[PDB]
Parts: sequence; structure tokens; C-alpha cells
Amino acid sequence: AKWVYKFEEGNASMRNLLGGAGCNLAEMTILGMPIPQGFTVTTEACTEYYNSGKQITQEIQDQIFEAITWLEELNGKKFGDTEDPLLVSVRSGARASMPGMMDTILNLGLNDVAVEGFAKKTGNPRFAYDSYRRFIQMYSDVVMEVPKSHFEKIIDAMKEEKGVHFDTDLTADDLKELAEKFKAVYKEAMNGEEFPQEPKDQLMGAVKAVFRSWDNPRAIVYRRMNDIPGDWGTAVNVQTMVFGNKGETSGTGVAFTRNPSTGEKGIYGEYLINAQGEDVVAGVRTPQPITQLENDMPDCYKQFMDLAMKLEKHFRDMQDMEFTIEEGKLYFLQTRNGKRTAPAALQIACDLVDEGMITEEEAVVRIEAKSLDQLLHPTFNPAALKAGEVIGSALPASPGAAAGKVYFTADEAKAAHEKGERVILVRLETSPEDIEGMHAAEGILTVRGGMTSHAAVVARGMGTCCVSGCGEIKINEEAKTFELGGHTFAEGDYISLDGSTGKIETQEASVSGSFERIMVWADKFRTLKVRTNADTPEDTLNAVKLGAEGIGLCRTEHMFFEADRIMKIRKMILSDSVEAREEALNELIPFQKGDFKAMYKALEGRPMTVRYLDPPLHEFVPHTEEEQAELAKNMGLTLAEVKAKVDELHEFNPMMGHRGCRLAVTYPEIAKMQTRAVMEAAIEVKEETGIDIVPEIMIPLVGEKKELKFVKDVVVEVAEQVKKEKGSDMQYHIGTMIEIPRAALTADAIAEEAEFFSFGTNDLTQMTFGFSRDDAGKFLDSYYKAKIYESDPFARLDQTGVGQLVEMAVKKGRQTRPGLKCGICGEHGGDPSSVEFCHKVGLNYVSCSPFRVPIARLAAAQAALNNK
Amino acid sequence: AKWVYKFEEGNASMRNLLGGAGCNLAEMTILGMPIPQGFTVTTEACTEYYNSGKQITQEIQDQIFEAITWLEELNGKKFGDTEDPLLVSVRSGARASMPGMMDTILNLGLNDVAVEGFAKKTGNPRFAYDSYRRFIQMYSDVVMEVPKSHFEKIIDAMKEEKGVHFDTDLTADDLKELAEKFKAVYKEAMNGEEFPQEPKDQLMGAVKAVFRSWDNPRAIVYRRMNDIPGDWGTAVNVQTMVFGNKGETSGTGVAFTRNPSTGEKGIYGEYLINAQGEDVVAGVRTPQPITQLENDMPDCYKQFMDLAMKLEKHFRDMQDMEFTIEEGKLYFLQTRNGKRTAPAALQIACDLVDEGMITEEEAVVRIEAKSLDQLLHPTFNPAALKAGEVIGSALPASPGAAAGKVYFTADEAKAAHEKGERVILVRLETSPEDIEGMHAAEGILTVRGGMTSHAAVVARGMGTCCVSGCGEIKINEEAKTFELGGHTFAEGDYISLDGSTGKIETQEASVSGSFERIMVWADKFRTLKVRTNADTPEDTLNAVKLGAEGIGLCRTEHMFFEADRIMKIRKMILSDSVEAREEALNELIPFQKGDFKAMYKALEGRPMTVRYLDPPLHEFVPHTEEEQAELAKNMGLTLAEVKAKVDELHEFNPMMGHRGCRLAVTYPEIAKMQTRAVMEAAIEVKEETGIDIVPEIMIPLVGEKKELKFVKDVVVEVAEQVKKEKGSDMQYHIGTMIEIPRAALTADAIAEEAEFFSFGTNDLTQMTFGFSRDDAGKFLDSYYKAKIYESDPFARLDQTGVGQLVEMAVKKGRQTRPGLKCGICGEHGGDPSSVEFCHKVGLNYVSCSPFRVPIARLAAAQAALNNK
Repeated sequence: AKWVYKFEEGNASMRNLLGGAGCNLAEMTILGMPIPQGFTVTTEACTEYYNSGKQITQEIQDQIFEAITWLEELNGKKFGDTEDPLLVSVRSGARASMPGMMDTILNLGLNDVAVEGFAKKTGNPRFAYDSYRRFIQMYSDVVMEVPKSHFEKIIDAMKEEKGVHFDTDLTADDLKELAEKFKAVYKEAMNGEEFPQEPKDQLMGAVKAVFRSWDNPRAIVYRRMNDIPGDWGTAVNVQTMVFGNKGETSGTGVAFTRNPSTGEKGIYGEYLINAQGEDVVAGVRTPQPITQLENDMPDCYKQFMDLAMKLEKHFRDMQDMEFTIEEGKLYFLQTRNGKRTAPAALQIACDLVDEGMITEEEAVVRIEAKSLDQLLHPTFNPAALKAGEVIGSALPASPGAAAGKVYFTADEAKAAHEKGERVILVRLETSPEDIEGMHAAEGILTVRGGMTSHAAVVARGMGTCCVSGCGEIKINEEAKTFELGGHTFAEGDYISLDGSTGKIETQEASVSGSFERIMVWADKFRTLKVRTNADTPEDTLNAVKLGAEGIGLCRTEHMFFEADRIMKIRKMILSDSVEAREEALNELIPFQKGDFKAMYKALEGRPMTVRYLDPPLHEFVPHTEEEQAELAKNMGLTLAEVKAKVDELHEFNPMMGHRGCRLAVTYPEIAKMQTRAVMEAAIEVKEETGIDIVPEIMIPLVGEKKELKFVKDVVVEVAEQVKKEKGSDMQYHIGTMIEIPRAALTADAIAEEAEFFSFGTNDLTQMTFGFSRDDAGKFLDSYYKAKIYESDPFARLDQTGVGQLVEMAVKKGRQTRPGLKCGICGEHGGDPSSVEFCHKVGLNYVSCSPFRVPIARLAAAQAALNNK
Repeated sequence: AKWVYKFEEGNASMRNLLGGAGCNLAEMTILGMPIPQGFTVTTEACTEYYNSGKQITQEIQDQIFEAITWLEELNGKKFGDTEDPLLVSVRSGARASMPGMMDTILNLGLNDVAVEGFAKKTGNPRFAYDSYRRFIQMYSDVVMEVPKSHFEKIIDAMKEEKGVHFDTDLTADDLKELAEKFKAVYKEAMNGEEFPQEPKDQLMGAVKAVFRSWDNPRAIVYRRMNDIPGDWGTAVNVQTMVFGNKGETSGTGVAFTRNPSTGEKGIYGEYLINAQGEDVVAGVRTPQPITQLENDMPDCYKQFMDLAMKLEKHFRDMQDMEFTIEEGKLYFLQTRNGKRTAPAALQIACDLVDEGMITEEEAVVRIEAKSLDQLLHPTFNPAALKAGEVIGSALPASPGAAAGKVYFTADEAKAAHEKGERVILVRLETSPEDIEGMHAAEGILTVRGGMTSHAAVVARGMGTCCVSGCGEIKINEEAKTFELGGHTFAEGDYISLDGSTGKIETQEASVSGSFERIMVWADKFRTLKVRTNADTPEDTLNAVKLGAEGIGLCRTEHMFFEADRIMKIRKMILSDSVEAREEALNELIPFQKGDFKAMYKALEGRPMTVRYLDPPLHEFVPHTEEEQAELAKNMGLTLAEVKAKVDELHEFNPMMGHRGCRLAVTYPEIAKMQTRAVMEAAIEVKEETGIDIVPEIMIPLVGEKKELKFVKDVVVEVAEQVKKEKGSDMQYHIGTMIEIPRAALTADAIAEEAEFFSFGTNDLTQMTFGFSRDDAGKFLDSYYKAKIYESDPFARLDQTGVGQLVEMAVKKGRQTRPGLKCGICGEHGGDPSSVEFCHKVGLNYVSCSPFRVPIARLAAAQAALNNK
């Protein structure tokens, strides 16, 4: 049993089973709501559909029917009864809400016999039929048997030759003609299959097409990236129909309790009169703004609002519902606290606490931790915008002010670099089969749509901008272009903004008191420290700004690379003799002394991990013959002598060769030069300010103990020899990167010569996996397609694999060195998961790129908050 | 008795008497602090000095001596005893802190006999003398008997010919020569008065010069504008000396507990080794950043810090102290929680609550309500700054990023328009006699100085930017110019920034979570509503942004003036016949319908007071002969016929003529046209959105009842006749401006035909005073000079005069119309006082310019908060 559940015979708690949808519905059902009863086909059963072959079976079929019967009686109507039918709606209820990505077949259990039978029962063949034309497009569409292109082309043309202003005036004859020519439109595109006229044929044909679509491309691609797993499932709540399509006193509306772009407490949404829920509000026929429902149905509004409210509170979070006035009767088809925008996700919480509703605690956990990233997107420059050729306007569909090249295909989008080449996507309307064009565009322009439309709604969560229902746009796909105002646009740089306008120079952007009360509270509840992996004080400033407690890694790589340090290591390398290689090394001495000084001077007491040189010598020599001709001359060496020397420098595998700690094992002069510049700069800076600075010296690529013992014995003697600026009291801890397998491995021995374990996770991952972030690109997607790897291994923390190497290390090095600090530097350093795994893992500090810090704040807030 | 008080024999509570200075000192004294005991000469006694003639007398003289004796014994040394003296410091302790504006004569009670006598007692003629040269400059300077120009010119030259690196190396001979040639430098500029060698002559000569300076120009000008009254007083705490000038183990430092520009929790400040407090830190010789006191005196730091801290808390607010290491001994000469910058005033409070220290409540009251204005200053455009020719750098002395013409005189500054023409002020160093150049400049550049310097410190409270100790600046006053980098600057547009650099395009600016937690809390504690006096939705947007609850006044003046409405009223006026004047009026009908629509559409439910036309017809006709030639032609009238008609339009007094409500008494068509556009726009807009809009119709200049009865009887019938867009349910309240004396007067009758009393305070003030804001300029300053009027009558709410007219009205109209809302529109609408007077006065709403709203938030927060 319990393959399927009843609304009333469930709860919201039962999510793992009853999705966000099916459980919230019952929830309402437990509260008592204008929801036509029904049932939900449970998650476990979805996965069971796969954990067996790929087609429905027994108990399930049994139950869909065992309970479909309970409905019928409970509903007195008969399921697909040709006389006086029973229609139903069939829509996807997974765990996590997924606006833009679901499936819902409307008015189901209808046929040529039973339409007519409804026709007579319903004293209105215009209604049931219009409904039947409806079901014809849907069922198919979902279960993909036809490209809407069609149905659309026949509905459209149908009116678009007769005269009919709009669909709402087509008659019982014309309609029935529509849904007549519709079966054949389904026919032609098919090999001759009866558009599932048996209700025990539409149903299963769909429930399966729900419990089976999931495992398909777009859903895999979306649901992946959305941090969802395929280990979960699709649900499908079936319930009786309610018809906002009955006529001119029955309507279908989308709504939200608090404006989801801004945060604005207040009813927000789009409604239609005599329209069919899952189809017209979300496209075709400018949808009446929910507030007008006072002018329109001033007996209804009260319903909905005190009902919305009631619910708003019942959950303590920004509700989103599918209400329907099925002929002067209110119905709540669906709910779920909609996914927000970054700011609004914020607003609502500050507010919700302000309103006594949430707690400082709750508020924090409640944010979509990875969503902060939006807060720091390049805003538009005021003085340019005005200098921007206004051409159009439309809809504040999703906050943002983007710009770039113009595409009319998501595939022409995506195939044009991710969300930064700058890809606009002009599109008549968007679809679940556009989901990858969605994720690689700065912002979207949509001809037909609103706040509730497909693209809009999706932008929001994508944090991507969008201007829906943007009319006057004669876009031609054939000739790959589009119109607007008085312009002709050929796929190139366009500008859209969260402020209606569809125009531009960008810039850094505010962070209201939301970020502040959210960040403020994060610090309150969070325990792991935060630091940024920086190199340039400019970021040190901008990073400290973000509630950065210092530096997790400071790179020296440039400290050579840079415009004037360059040919001095290039010297040393093309230089056989330590006294030469020291001379050389002694010349950059000054240079890096400055670098450090700036940093320090920036950091003022804030910690700072200084990682030792990483790249091998090879990275440090002109691969060109040109710069080689140069270099040579200036060396009094032969172009041939350098090449040769630029030849002995060749690694078959640059990642696993002569670099980092091993590098300063045969040149401990690197150690020398490096130690000193850090050592003197900190000393002098600790002087000229009276402020305290305790160099955190980092040996990368340490494989084993004895090794690091070598380099530390060097660094130490110089750092102790540098203290010639007073016998000194200068502080320093020599730590190491736990970025190699053996090194994480014998961690418990490793922490003998070391104070601080600094985790390199992108580099460790690349070891612990077997591939490199570089190479792997040419096969990674497959692992995605083939569902082998779910998350990105370079973004998201492999806690089954890599998480071990890191945990043997933390808890073993803390066997030998209890007072052992550990901090994470890898890209996964600021990762809503990582920063939770690292939190529960035992780490002390954190280290993300300058901007991912705020994600690291929340993350660590969440991390401990919700942890226990 | 009790003319003078003893530190120990006081408190901080006793402020009215013991200033912020004298009471905080004792406060410390009650806590036990490294403060050399002494006494304070009480406030009442200062005012007593004036409430009698202008020179010290009995009990006072008595007490200065009665207690100076208590010191001597208590201190065992002898006051001005030629052998083994007793020196003292003499410094101003008014109520309100006043960094930059005080007087403190150092090492007093010294003479040619007693210096020498100290010389021998002090085993160091270099010390006591250097001190004596010191006292010579000070006493005089304060008591103004010499322009520093001098002393400076002799000290300066003195070293500036001998070689001496700096003053700190001049000897007992050279010094004594300095303070020898110094008495004569005092002599020459004087008519032959002995530089007050009798200690009962330096003293009184100063205490009086404290209790007498106050009533002078700059202090009056500063203290006025600073919201201080002359009804208070100067104090003068006298205490024993401590000498940071003893030698190379005795130092003089300025400090703050939390960075006052940013808010940064942490020791912030400037110190000197062997320097004299009140003189070297605040100018000449780059002052060691307080933190270096660890490298310098790492036994001292601990003193100060745990002492600072101790105090930081003892007050629960950002401390500021005068510490002195009078030869290896720590001394706290002074305290006071320093005045902040707008952001930092903020930071510190958010923090202080964050730190458990203040309460949400306390935090609010604690802000300098009028200081918010800074938060909304034009920031610099990123893309221009980079495009800005960097020439220099220096000191983050006060946040801001200003720019404009360059001046080297405060008087050349001020005499060049206030803080917006854009006046830079390049100045060697600033002075109390620069205070008016300070208040009319965007930002300041200072050659010699630091965070602690005269100009810096003052900018902060002025919210004006400043870059002190900005070296390399060869500025020549003679030729009115200055150098920097590789440039030659002749008094024209320069650019300075709160970020070191001394460069530019500006723009709107952030509002961190401070403004937010401060604004958030304001709303929590505040009761009066807030609205903006707007006209253009653009501000309606930007205003709602600021926590604006609607509109207090909406002007129609432009709704005619505007570029295309213009010649249609100009029609109507040059048009004898109501049917013409209606035609005309009927043509603008549409136009204003839009205006309203935009507003409304902007406002979404937010209230909105719509004030009826104000200016007389005259304001509406070309005063030129040119536009007159125009107008004529297009009217088929003679240039002569218009003039004549433009002649009958002449008011001897445009403020008190034919305008506002009287205007639509002989043209009720204005009423008509006005009613309708508002009426239809609201109706239609209440339609096309389903949202609610209740026109608030405002009749300005209502003198009496029966009058407004006339206009309301019009407006009503049309607003009831406009409801032709449905028999309608359209809301509207007809209110009036309580801006005339009779109208405030018979308020109790006035509120018969009216729902809402809208106070016009700039226009009422102008009645209740007798002058006009226009005219009065040519004599206002005198009232200031002559101390007749303290505050500006057009800025600050005359609560003795005007406050009555407004209070008879509120509480009488609420006799006839209890449920009577009242809101304030005058400029004083958003006024940290007003918004308190209006609060305790009975008002309901508020109305300030778009940007003064946030001042209106706090104000109303404060208003009720602290009220009871």
C-alpha cells in the first residue's frame, strides 16, 4: 500500500513523498480549502516506476484506480463516462518547487462521446468542448506527440481567418471543429494512434509521462544545476477539474502574496476571465493584474486575500497560488512558497521578522544561500543609461539590467558562450526546452507574457533578468532578426533592464540593509571564520567590505609574472649556478616586499595566508620564438641555448610535475626570496603602523612530512634571519596545502611540521578523481547526460570521494596537533554545501573568491544554524 | 556659592552647569582617572558674566581663587610662584562638544621669574621654557592679541635659519630666545602691555576671554547653525598641567575608540612624542598614528586601551580623549563622545546594539537627526574617477568625494556661493576664523594636518569632506594659486575624495544596512506618518524609496507652466468670457489627467494631497516684450492689448494678492478643470489597475470658512459630476492650507467644510513674522549678527510665534472635527525639531522634500521616542 496518498490522508511534512505540491495541497486540505478533492501519486512510486523497467504496474495502476474510484463516488461524477462525465487535471508535484519546468494535463478523462455528453450535462457545448480542444493540445504536448507549433498554428489560424477577436468568442461549432482538426493534428504527427480516447488511457498515458519525463534532458540539466538529485522523484497529484473556462464569470489566475522581484508586501499577479489555468495566464491575451479582481469580481477578492493571507501565515513565507473561479466559485488548485529573486528573498525575510512571523534564525536558513551572487551583478551606469537610445518598454518581469549580443534561440544563445559573452535572448515565448538558453543569457525579452509567464518566473530563480509581454517586437527567426521602435536588430549587443526599458556601461552595486540584516545575523549564528583568496589588495579592500575576515590564500605567482618582475626569474631559470639564481632571486626581493606591504597595509591585523610559489619554471618562460629572440639577446645567451633550456622544462603533465614545494627543494632560494619579502614587509609594516602582523606562510603541494620539513627548515632560518630589524618578536606559522592524496593521507604525520592545514580542493579533487578540470571538459557533459556525475566535481564538493581525504586529514592532524587550524581554499570554498560540509567537517576558516564571501557568510550561517 | 565646581564635587549629569567637558571630566574623576585634579568654572557663572556688564566679579574671582587654592595645597605647588611654580591649563567646557571651536590656554601661571624657577625645579630649562614659549603664543592667541602669523613666523624662522630639523631640538638658550623675542612679538602688536606676568592676570585675563569670546562672530555663526543657543554658556575647567613636552618619553595624543569616518571599531588617532597637546598634534610634524604607541611605548598602550575601553563602555558611545604621557605617566586631559560622520554615526550604533551596549531605542535618539542628509550626497561616478587625472593623495580625513572651483580663503570661499557652486578650499591649515568658509565648501584640502587636525575634525560634523596633511602643495596666496603633482591651479574646479585621492561626474548613492536598521527601527518607534511634497513621479519613486508614505502636497503649478500647457491659460487670462476661459481650461483637461495618472500609477494606494493652483495669473504671462510679441500674434490680439492685460495683472505684493483659493472664486473654472483632471485620472487609474485611490483635494490660502465653502461647493459638484465613469463610489476629502493667520485663527470654524488641515509654514511664517523669505535676506544676517533671531525662520520652526497659529488650529479644528487629520508641508516639514514640535503638536502626517524624508523618519522616531 501507500503508493499513492490522499490529500486529506497526508500533510505537508510528508514531502519526501508528497512533494512541495502534493503535501502543501493536502495541507490546505487539512486546513479546509477551496480545493476540489483528489489524490496524489507518491514519490517512492515514481522512483519505483524506474526501479523496475520503465512502465507502470500493479499496486500503482491498482491504486490510481483504487482511489480514482474514491474520487468518482466522493465526486458522484463518472471517470470518462461518455454521458455525464468526470474530468480531472493531471499535474507534477515533485519535492522542490520548479516553476517553469513542470507537467499538468488539463480537463482529462474526456472524449468525443463524453465531451458531447458533457456538452448536454454542462448545458454548454462551447465550454466542455473548448475544454476538449484544450485537453487535446495538453495531453499530447506534455506526453510530447506534437510540437505546440501545430495546435498553436491551428487555433491561431482558425480565428486568424474567421475574424474572431480572440479565442474567447469561438463557438461550439468552430471549437468542436478546432478540437476536430486537433485530433488529426495529433494524428498526422503521429503514425495513427487514437488520441487516447479511453480515460484509462489518457491517464496512465500521462501519469507515466510524468513519472517518465523527469529522467529526460532538460529536467536533468535544470534539476541538476538546481541542486536537486535524480534520487528523488516526480509526483502527480490528480484531482477533479475546476473550469475557469466555463464562461464570462469563471476565471483563471496566478498570484503571489508579496512582490517577488522587489519583496513588496502585497498581492502580486496575473488573471484571466474565462481562461484555462495552466495555459492562457502563462501566455496569449494580456492577463488582468490580480488587483483588478476588485473592479471585476468584488466578492471574489475578499475570498482569495483573506484566504491568501490565512495561507501566507499558515506557512510563514511568501505564498504563490493557482486560484480559479470555476464559474463564480473560488478554487486553489495549487500553492508553494514561490522561489524569489535575491533581493526579494531578502526583503521578505527582513519583513517577515519585522512582522513577527519568522525568527532571526528562521530568516537565515530560509534564504537560498547560493542566490546571494545576484546582489553583486554589474548594475548599469546612470550616465550611460540616459545616454542609452530608448527604443522600447514593457515589463518589470525580473530585476536586473543586462546587455549583450542578441539571440532568438536558446541553442544559439548557449552555443554563444554562457552568461557573460553577453547573450540576449529575444523569444516569442520561452519553454522548458529553452532551459539551457535561459542559464547562459544576461537577461530575456519576451513578446508574449507577464510576471506569471514561463520565462519570467524562471528568470527570477535564475536571477536572470527578464522583460516579458514585450509587444511591438516584429521578430523574424528565418532571417535571424527582430524589430522594435524604429530599429532593425541583427544578433548584436542589446540592452534590457529590471526597470521596464529595453535600451550600456555597468558597475559595482549597492547592498541594502537587507544584506546587512541578513549578513548581520549570519555572523551571529555562524562559527567558521571567512577569508577571501586574494592577491591584489584592491580585492582585499572590496572583500573586507563583504565581511571578510582576512586572507585564506595569497598567490605569489604574479609576484614574478608581473610586467617588471618577469625577466628576473626567467633569468634565474636560464641560469646555471645558485649564486646566480640567488642574485636573480635577490632582485625580486624588493618588489614582492611592496606587494606584501600593500596587502598588509590593506588587511590591518586581518590574517593572511601566503601560499608559496606554485607553477613550475615552464610557466615562467616565453613559449614563443619571438619573446625567446628577445630573452636570449638580453641574456647574452643563444636563442638556441634558451630553447634547449626551455626544452628541459617540459612536463608531460604540468599538474603532477616539478612545482610548488618540490620546486623550492632544488632552489630553496625561492623559499629564501619568498620568506624574506614577506618577512621584511610584515616587519617594516608592523613598524610604520604599530599594528600586528603574523605571517601565515604556505607551502603548497606538500606530499609528505619530511619534505615540508626541508622547506620549513629553510623558510624558518631566513625568517629568523630576516629578524635583523630587531632581534624581533615577529610571528609566523608555516602551514601546508593538504591538496594531494598521500598528504591528506599521512596527515597525522604531516601535521608534525605544520600549524595549519590548508585545503586545496580543486587540485585535490583533480587527484582524487583522476581527471583534470581542463581536460575533463571534453567528456564531463556525458557524465551529466549519462547521469554518472550529478554535480560539477570542480564546483560542488565530492563528499563521497574527496570529502574523505579532507576528513582523514582534519581529524588526524588534530591527533598530533590539536590546536590545528584548518581552512578551505578550493573553488568549493564558498559553496552553500561545502561551507556546510566544511562546517560539520571540522574546518576553522573559509576562503572564497572576493564575491563568493557573502555566500560564505550565509553558508556558514546556514552551516551551523540548521545543522543541529 | 556654586559658581564653580570641583571635578570630584560634580558629575556628568550636571551638564547644564559642567558642560560636556567639565562634567565628563569629573565623571572620569568619579570613576578614578589619570586626570590631574582641578576645577570647573560653571556655566551659570558664564552667563552671569554677561547678565551684568561684561567683566568678572566677586564670588567668581573669589571662587577662582577660593578653589585655585584648594588646588595649590591639594597639589602642593604654588600658583605662579616664581621659585617652584604651579602651572595650569585653561580650556573651554561648554555643554555641547565643539571640536574645532574651542579655547585652551596651556602651561599657565608662568613668568620670566617662575619659568627659571621651574627651570631649576624642573632640572630642565629646555622644558619649562619651551613650555613658556608655549604659553606666550597661546594666552595671547586665544585672548587674541596677536595673529599666530607672528609667533609662527618667529618659531618657524628661528629654526628656519639655524638649521634645527624641528622645534624638538631647539635648546634652552634658543627657546628662551624664542619666548624672549615672543613677549616683544606680543609687545609690538600691542600698545605696550606686559604679557600678563602676574598669574592673577593671565588667568582672569583668559577665563574672561573664555566667558567672553563665545558672544563673538564665528562662535555665534557656528553655535547658531549647530543648533545651539546663546542662552547657554562657556565653561572653563581649570586644572593642573601635565607636560607631553617634558622630553623624549612624554607625549601628547588625540584619539577615538572607533573610526569616526567609517565607524570601524578600533583605536583611531594621532600622537606626538614630546609635544604639546593642544598645538602640535592638531598641526606641524606628522603625528604618530596612535597604534604605533605599541612600538613606541609598549607599556603605555595597555594603559590607554583598557582605559579607553573602560570609558568606551562607561558612556556606551564612541569616545574621544586627550591623553598625555607627561613623562612616562598617562593623563586623560579630556573626553567627550566625539561627533561623527553620517555613516559612522550609524555604524557605531548598529554595532553598539550588536555589541549589546545600546538598545534599539537608545541607538535611534543617539543619532544626530539632521545628519542623515549626508547619506544622500552626490557620489562620484566610477567611470569618470578613473578618467580623473590623478595628481595627488593624502588623507582619508572625512568621507565624501567633492569637487569644484578652488579657493585659498574661507572668505573667498563663502563669497563664492554656499556648498554647491562648488567651492574647494585649499588651505595651509584651517581655523576657527574659517568656520564660514567651512560651511560653504564641498570638501577641503589641508597641507598640514591629520585625522585630529582643526579642519578634519570639523568637516566630519559638517559632513564636509576633507583631506588634511596633504603635503607637496606649493600654494601661493598672493598670486591666488597652488601646486600639486605637476599642475598649476588658478581658482577653478578641483576634485577631492574620502578615498585619499585629490583628482568629476556625480550620482545617487547607496544606503547600507545601517540606514536600514536605523530606518527600520525609526518606523518602529515613530508615530507620525511621512509623505513627500512632490510634483513629479520621478521623485515619487525615489521618495517612496526612502520610506515615504505618500504625498503631503502635490503642486499643479507646472501643470500649466510646462512646455505645452503654457499658452492655454495664457489664453484663458487674455480672454474676457467664462466660456472662453472654460474652453481654455477644458483644453488643459486632458493634460493634467495624465500627470495625475503617472503620479497615481506611481503611488499605488499611497495617499496624495493635491494642492490647488497657487500663483496668481501674473506668474502665468510673459514679462518680456518678446514672448509678448509672440503671444499677441497667436491670440489675434494687439501686443498692446496683452501688455495692458499683463498690466491689470500687477500686484504691489504678489504674496498677499489675487491667488490660490481666491483665484478660483472668480474663475471657479480653475476649480473645475482641476477637480476633473484629478477626478478622471484617479477614476480611470482606479479602473485600469483595480487599485484604490482617494483624492485628497487641496484648497490653499483659505482665509476663512465661507470662502472654502465657495470652492468646495464647486469642486464637489464637479467631482460628483465627474463620477460619470460609473455612478461611482469614488473617494475624496477636500482639505485646506492653514497657511494664513485668520485661517489658523478661526480654525475651529474653518474645519467645518474641511477634513484635513494642511499646514503651510514657510507661507505662514512669512505672515506671522512680517517679512518675506525673499526680501528679508537683505537684513536677516543682521538679526543673526545682532542675535535677534537665532535660528532661520524659514528653516527652523518659530515655536514661540508661528507655533501658536498652528496649535490653535490643530486643537480647535479638532473641536469641530475630531477625526481631523493634520499634516505639515512647509520647508520645516522635515526638521529634527519641527518633526518633534509637529509630533508633540498633534499633527498626523509629515511632508518634506523627497530627500529630507529620511530626516523625517528619524525625526519622528526621535520625536515620540525620547518625547515621553
